[PDB]
Amino acid sequence: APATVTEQGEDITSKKDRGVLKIVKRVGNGEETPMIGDKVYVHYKGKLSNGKKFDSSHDRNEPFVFSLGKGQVIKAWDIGVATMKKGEIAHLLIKPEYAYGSAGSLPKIPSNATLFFEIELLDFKG
Ligand SMILES: COc1ccc(CC[C@H]2OC(=O)[C@@H]3CCCCN3C(=O)[C@@H](C3CCCCC3)c3cc(OC)c(c(OC)c3)OCCOc3cccc2c3)cc1OC
Repeated sequence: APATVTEQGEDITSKKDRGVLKIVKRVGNGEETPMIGDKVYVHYKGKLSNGKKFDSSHDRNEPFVFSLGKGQVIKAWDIGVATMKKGEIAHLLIKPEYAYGSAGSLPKIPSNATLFFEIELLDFKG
């Protein structure tokens, strides 16, 4: 799955340095995508592509909530979720420069960590 994005994934970085690659796995409704400051509701699965940690919001039987484009998540999420429609599910492969960089985030993330996410956008509100 990490390797499929590497092949077919769209580069959605401004720089166009392939730091955030994205495939749509399920198409959402309408055309509308969230705006900066929108409250965003998602389920996700994430892992360290070359690593031994796996996290899912489904574990905690409730959606992950955050405010879009306000630094509250890694760069990739602010860039990635911004491009998603209500009910869309997308896959993201993310180089470390758009995640936790060379520092990582001991304990859960190491240095130079490449991240993969499956994200489902449930809802967003202004
Ligand atoms: C510039 O450096 C940073 C940029 C952003 C952040 C905020 C971390 C943020 O988490 C995330 O952005 C992403 C996507 C949003 C949900 C969870 N996230 C994760 O990366 C997970 C990882 C993803 C798979 C590997 C192991 C768990 C992930 C899950 C985690 O457990 C729920 C987790 C975590 O902490 C680093 C990452 O630790 C608990 C914190 O939960 C939150 C809550 C709000 C936002 C996030 C996590 C910290 C930074 O430095 C440390």
